[PDB]
Amino acid sequence: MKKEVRKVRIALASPEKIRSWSYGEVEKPETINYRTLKPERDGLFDERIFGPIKDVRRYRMGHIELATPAAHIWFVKDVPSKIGTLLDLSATELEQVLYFSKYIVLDPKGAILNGVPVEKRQLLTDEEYRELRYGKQETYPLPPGVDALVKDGEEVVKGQELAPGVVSRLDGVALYRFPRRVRVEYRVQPHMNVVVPEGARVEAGDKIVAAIDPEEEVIAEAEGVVHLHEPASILVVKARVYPFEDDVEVSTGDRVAPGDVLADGGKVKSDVYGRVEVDLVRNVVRVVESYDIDARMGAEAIQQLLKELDLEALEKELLEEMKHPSRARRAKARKRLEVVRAFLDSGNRPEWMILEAVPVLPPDLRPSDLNDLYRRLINRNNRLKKLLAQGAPEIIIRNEKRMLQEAVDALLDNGRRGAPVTNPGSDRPLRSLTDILSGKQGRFRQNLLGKRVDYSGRSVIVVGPQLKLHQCGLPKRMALELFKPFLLKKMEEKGIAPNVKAARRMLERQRDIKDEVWDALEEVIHGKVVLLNRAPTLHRLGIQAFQPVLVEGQSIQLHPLVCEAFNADFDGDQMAVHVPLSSFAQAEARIQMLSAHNLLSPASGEPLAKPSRDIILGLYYITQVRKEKKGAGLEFATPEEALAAHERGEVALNAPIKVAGRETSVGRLKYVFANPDEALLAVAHGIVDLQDVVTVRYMGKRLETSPGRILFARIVAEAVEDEKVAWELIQLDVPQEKNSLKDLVYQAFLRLGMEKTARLLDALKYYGFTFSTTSGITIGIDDAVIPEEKKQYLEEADRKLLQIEQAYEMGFLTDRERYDQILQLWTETTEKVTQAVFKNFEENYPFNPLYVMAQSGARGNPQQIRQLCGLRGLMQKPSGETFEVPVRSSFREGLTVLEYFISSHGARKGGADTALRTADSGYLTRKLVDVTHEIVVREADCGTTNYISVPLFQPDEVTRSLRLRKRADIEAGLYGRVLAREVEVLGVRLEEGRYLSMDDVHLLIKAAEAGEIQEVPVRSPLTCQTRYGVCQKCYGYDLSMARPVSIGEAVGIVAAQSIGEPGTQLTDITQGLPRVIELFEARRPKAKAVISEIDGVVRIEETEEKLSVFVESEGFSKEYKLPKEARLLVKDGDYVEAGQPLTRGAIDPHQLLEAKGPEAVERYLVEEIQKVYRAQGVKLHDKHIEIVVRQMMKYVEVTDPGDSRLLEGQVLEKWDVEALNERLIAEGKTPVAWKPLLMGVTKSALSTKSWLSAASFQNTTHVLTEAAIAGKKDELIGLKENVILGRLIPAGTGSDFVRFTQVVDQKTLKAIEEAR
DNA sequence: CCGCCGC
RNA sequence: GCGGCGG
Ligand SMILES: [Mg+2]
Ligand SMILES: [Zn+2]
Repeated sequence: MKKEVRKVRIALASPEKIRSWSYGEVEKPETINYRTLKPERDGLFDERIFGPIKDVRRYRMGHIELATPAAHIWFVKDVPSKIGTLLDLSATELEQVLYFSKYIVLDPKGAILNGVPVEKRQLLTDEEYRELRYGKQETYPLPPGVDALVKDGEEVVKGQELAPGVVSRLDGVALYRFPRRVRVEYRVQPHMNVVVPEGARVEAGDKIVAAIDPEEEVIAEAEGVVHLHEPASILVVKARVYPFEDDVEVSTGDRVAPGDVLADGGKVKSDVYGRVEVDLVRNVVRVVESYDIDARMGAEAIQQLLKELDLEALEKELLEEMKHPSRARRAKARKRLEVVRAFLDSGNRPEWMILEAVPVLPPDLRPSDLNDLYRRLINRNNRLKKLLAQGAPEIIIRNEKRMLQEAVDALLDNGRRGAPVTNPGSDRPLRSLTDILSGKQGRFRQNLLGKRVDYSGRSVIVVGPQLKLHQCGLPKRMALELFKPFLLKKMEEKGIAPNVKAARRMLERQRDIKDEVWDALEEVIHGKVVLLNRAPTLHRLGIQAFQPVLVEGQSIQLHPLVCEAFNADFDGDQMAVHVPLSSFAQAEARIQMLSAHNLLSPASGEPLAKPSRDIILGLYYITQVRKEKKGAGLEFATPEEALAAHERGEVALNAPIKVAGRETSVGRLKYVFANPDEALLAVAHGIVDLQDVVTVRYMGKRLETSPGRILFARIVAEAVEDEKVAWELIQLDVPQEKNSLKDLVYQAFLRLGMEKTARLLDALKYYGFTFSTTSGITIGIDDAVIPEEKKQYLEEADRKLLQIEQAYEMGFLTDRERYDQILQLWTETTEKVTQAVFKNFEENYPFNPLYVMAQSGARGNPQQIRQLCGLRGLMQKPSGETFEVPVRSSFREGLTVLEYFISSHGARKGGADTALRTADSGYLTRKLVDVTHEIVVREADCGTTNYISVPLFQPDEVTRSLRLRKRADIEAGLYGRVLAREVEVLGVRLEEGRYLSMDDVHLLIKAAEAGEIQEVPVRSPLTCQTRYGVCQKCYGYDLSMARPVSIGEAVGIVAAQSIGEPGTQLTDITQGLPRVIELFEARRPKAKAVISEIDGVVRIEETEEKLSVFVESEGFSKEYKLPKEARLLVKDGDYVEAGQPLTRGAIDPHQLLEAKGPEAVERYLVEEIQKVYRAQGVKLHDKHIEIVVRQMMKYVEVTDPGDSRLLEGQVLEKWDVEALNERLIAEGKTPVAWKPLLMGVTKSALSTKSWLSAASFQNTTHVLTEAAIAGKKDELIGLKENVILGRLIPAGTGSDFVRFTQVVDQKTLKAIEEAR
């Protein structure tokens, strides 16, 4: 029935749906009422609209029905106005003009021009809209007793002086009201009225003007004409004049258009649209330029526009505009077409971009900030409803819509336009909905950045020698609290307590609880495990799971071998501990997370459970053999009187129990041990020391090895029961060094299994330690022995220094030469003394404490040893130039005053370096994670076989000469890989797909030595077909384990980690972290080296303030300008492939991508990256640098369209889907030509397809804005995005591959058949 | 990087 | 957010 949430979708909200999720409508602004905490009704906190205040309430919504529309600030103020782009109004300036309603908008038709044709959609000032839209008859009053220079309705021109002090502003028709005077070529009082029109012809019998007094009223005479001159005032009308001779039309006030009849039948017709004024004072019909029109205001004006905009229409319109016009206008349309598409495409239409119904967030979600703003809206939205039914005066209506539109923006996003402040008290912007979603600590960034855990604890860690990697020492007292609930129950299970509350009080104040509470706890923890965490959590091993074994005190006992995993020593470091609550959590915790199960490092296939100093120390001292004094003749190799004599000479004081006597030193002649045990007992009785050379009969051979060695054999053969397989993997021919053991571990892992190895580790751990204590090794000032030759070599070098001095005091050597030669003097002299001290220990004190420590993988480093016994000699000055004088002393002897001071400089520079390099906070582990945090393993052997050939030989360093890449590096590229195609090499058939093990990579190397293979066909992430993910055959052998990678493993992570941790130690040409940042980030490095874009041969032109390297061949040469200060190493003559270093130093990815191609950029990056870690000791598998780098080119540009336009940057694979189904399923081969794009790691992240993820880093506004328009459906895949859901991650156990697995019992299975 | 201690 | 220490 109910279904797992697999897809999430963001779409626009229909006002109908707003009512849909809605429960009641908040109708009033009453926050809190004192009388009863009980909510005051129908404001915000009412319970019907949201729900019951007592014991699903904070899950319902209410809506406020806005009077006149307002809009979403999110869709209007985002950089690219989603509405401004779509509608085509000024994208950023025009909107604001009418969004609040101050300015006007236009509709169906205007035929008249203010000066230009009618504006289909534009807006004009109210004065001008009123002037011609509704017409504009404009008056011009006149001073009393003043005559005019224009008649009744005489045509007037704009700017003319109607009188001395008055002038007109418009052309059209100038109306005159009254004749205070009239001229008559052959004065009218208030009650007088002119019967005669404009300059009308007159006759004698014709009354002109009349009034009340029939007596003395204007009476015509002999041919008079009319010229009226004294108008009280003149009102000008924006109208045309149409004189008529006979009749007229409908009436004065009606509307007319061009053509419509005015008078005299169909003779005098109108020419413009306008109102009618049938004036008979001039016997003419003026049609004022005033026809109706329509237009609305503010959020309302766009609401209309949006509703009519027929996407389809503009879609087609843009289609034409797009591919036909020059790049200047086509580009604008293109960006405009996507939006249009998005809407139509997804369906959910754009008209909703307007707010008419503001959805109210639930009452329990917000217990204050947002409420103050909600009240504002409510108020104005309400004050407005009232201001509409009471009386609607315009100026107020608008002024109100404004404020309203402002408020609606507040609750959504404050600041975009001014900032709202709670009245006097704090000039602080009230946190609006947007502010609550973005920012460093917002809500989208909340689900990811982290938080504190229940069932946690932390304490100081202490070493627990006896403890096995399996377990961990945890303080009972801590466990008590940690496992409190689990304990309570078990308490009732056992009579200790009657109920839970009782068990609790029982632990509330009581001091011990003795054995019984303890018996219970220790019982509850039985097989459960907890996790442990170390300070900076760098790699997956930063947290391991252990079985807790309760202990006394405060500290937490940790296993020694895991001390390497978590960078953790015992000088006070503290670790945190957690508890897996779910039986599922517990499972994974102890299965795939326990310590003993994660032996190998995800970084390199090398072990991480490597025995450390102490263990090694012990193990070595016990396997070493001794050599003494050869008093004489060592020939028993043949004489029998040599067995007897040399054996009695031994009984004497002449021949030692360990003499250089080829076949056998008397030491072997004397003691011959049958059974293996036989040997050790003799030891235990004092006959033989462990380190003595004796003879011993083993399974099938008479072996000449010491007790110690043999004992070691047993220990291992005991750790793992298969005794034969034991000696098959150990070498008792040399003392056990950190490496001989390293390799033993690794071998054991591959050979006997995981857990069995764990057993051996503990084994070694135990013995190593014991033997360590009894061996009797300690340091004493005399233990640091100074070589007798030191006094020699220093003297030899000293005199030698005088020669160099006398040589300059003569003038032979330059000031510089002097210096360089002296350094050389010491640089060699010091190295001389180095091997000397060691030579003295090797020959005279084989068992020197200081020495033995160093040799054995235990502790100490050759370079250090030298600072004790030999001498630390060259310490550099402040800047960098090393000192001229060396530090002649050793630490054994008193390091002198100055020598110390001088040495100081270096120690300080090193400290500074460790600072800024440490605090970088695994910055790279951060960015790496950002671009690989979505990579996971879900598959079925991806079918696409496009492989990467791993090179077995390295080019030039000394010059052109093919070499065999170092053992290390070759491993790095081939270990745990899967062969793309089969390859017969030295007699063996290495099938296809086979995952080449270490041995198999040794083979290939040994073969390259002979000369049978130069490259290697192998599967890799760099060429995986699975869009989002990588499959089994492509990733490879590496796992925490050694067998092939299990599908469902968070490789993205794992790779990011393995690359980040190391970054902590990477502090002309420039490198280190910066080279790593420069490399992951496609950039133009300091020392750029001009790559050759054309592949031909080379030729130069010497000197001349500039040199020039020219790649020329068929007909053209790509000119390369190499500054007079550049270092070029390709010479006048031979060939140069595309993207080959023409200059010396670093290279620029972009260029190299263009010239050579992608398969080269990738391989460049990978290797150029490794280059730094390699030189820093770090050994990480190429796999990981690959996974990352691949993502750096998962996007490509478009040059030949089919669906979307060609200026886009979209996911590479998403195009392999389009092209595949455009040629395959649906015909019409519209090839989608693209261009591979090398985006930077950071930008790859930035623009990562899923919106959820974007909402996290960049800007939450833009991200959601765009994802809004195109109803985006976030296909839930990737750790980040799915983290927010709070759902099980798509990786790990969440792996779609196994998240669904069923367990049954043959009893219930046949039982389902019983149901059938 | 995480943990604490204090205006 | 400022200062001090620890890994
Ligand atoms: Mg430490
Ligand atoms: Zn693949």
